[PDB]
Amino acid sequence: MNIFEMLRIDEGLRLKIYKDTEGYYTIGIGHLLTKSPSLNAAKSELDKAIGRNTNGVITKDEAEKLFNQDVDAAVRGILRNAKLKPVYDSLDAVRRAALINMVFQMGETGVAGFTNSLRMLQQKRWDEAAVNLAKSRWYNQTPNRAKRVITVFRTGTWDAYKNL
Ligand SMILES: [Cl-]
Ligand SMILES: [Cl-]
Repeated sequence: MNIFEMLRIDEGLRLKIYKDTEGYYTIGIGHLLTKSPSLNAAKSELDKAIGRNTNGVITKDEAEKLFNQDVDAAVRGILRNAKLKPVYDSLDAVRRAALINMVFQMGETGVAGFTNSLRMLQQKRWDEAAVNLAKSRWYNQTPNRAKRVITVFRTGTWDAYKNL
């Protein structure tokens, strides 16, 4: 298992514009297009992202390309963030994947906000960080996905994703 396979499981793959869990226009593998309520604005951001007149539909190759860009950006956002970088550097390879997943979902800003949890992860207090991560809107709104990510932080293994 790896970060790409992990996120492909959590986000799924859709080739036509759809609405995410928050009701925002998205496409591909969890690629947020716009927070705006307008489908046109969404089609416009899609075309600009792909570089062609899409008609709200993309191919698999195009979806994967946005995905690759998005994972790359997630990583870079972590390494440039004063609060995230040190956590990420302190973690083992499996747990780093869990942090990337959170950033991909909620953005760097969002994750950097989990101050207490971050400190606990940095300290390697797994069970305690897991309980603290669960006390969040994130966990209450997307519980199955949050449980998966939290279990990875708790155990350092990919067991939570094996079966899916
Ligand atoms: Cl883009
Ligand atoms: Cl969920």
